[PDB]
Amino acid sequence: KVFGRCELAAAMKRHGLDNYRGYSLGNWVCAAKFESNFNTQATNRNTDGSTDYGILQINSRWWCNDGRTPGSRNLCNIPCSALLSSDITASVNCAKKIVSDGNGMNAWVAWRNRCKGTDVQAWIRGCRL
Ligand SMILES: [Cl-]
Ligand SMILES: [Cl-]
Ligand code: NA
Ligand code: NA
Repeated sequence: KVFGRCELAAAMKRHGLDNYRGYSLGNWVCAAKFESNFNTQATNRNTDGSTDYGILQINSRWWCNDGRTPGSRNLCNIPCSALLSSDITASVNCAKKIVSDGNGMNAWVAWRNRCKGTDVQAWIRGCRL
């Protein structure tokens, strides 16, 4: 599924991400835009052999099991394919574990480079929330 901007904002709000660990909703929407272009089916392979999955591009070296990343942890205890669903619940629940691990949203390279320090409220402007 490819989400609309306000549709995703609303879905993330219902799932408890607005101000989760102090990150306002616009941060999560901005990160999704530049990680996946709001496409739940997005996958990208990394140089080390791991792969990133879903709307928030969660990596198989630490967070999920894809059966092909040797030595990986599955810290979210989920197959990586569950992260590609039109239902964002599994991605959101895993993202909450990631953002709580010490480095906040700096875990997402595109957030650090394209959202951090910008007017992220613009990503939810106009939405009925
Ligand atoms: Cl915001
Ligand atoms: Cl980047
Ligand atoms: Na929309
Ligand atoms: Na893994």
